Amino acid sequence: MKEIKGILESITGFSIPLDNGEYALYPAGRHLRGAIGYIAFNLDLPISSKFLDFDFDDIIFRDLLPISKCGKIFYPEKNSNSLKCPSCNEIYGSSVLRNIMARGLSYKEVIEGKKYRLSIIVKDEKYLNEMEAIIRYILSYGIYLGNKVSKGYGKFKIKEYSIVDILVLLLSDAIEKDIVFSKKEISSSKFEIIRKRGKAKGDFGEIISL
RNA sequence: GUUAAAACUCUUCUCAUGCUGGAUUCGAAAUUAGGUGCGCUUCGCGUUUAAGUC
Repeated sequence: MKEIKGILESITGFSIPLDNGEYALYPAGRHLRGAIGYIAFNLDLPISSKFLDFDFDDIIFRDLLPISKCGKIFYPEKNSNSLKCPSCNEIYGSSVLRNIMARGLSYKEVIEGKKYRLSIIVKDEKYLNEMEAIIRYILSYGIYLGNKVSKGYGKFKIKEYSIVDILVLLLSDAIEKDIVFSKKEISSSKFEIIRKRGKAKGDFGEIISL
């Protein structure tokens, strides 16, 4: 199940609403899966159909946790959204969230130029082959995660990526917190905000050991 | 195949008001309207009257 680990760089700042006034310091892998499925359907590819069901564990999309300055990745706090990396502290917190208003449009947004980790593990090898093609599309062109994406909010650019085979605390929340998503298909324009109750972090279902 | 898309941080408002390139310094220092040229040329103070007289 060789994987691909890369460094996402925010050329433009992002914003992602977690509802009830909540916002995220880092983008979730659900957005990476959504954008990758959109450009796979733009490529008119087989992987698009694999993405089209919104239920395909063939490739596991991990969350785009921020790569720390000296630490590897910021680890979640118990019963909190604060992110702390092991090497030093670098508490991402709510500092990157800044309130903004746009001709009456009030909302919040994240500082660009902070690094983000990426890891997509493709079990099937043919899935890996289409993964390296759509990952070359992520490498040369850009990846877009968040809301007001078409305005440009959420531009992401790969710097350092290696296709490395991948060899407990839940790094990402696993389906009680409500990680809400939607399958907004191009043909099936039905928008389904599914509020999956699940265990939060600090304790794309994935876990990270010590 | 992102709680997504769907929304231009937009409209109004002149770097403007005061302050003179002004002050000081003479176009004068040197040079003679000088050099050449005869107021010359033509025209006789002539004409008239006895030193008479007793």
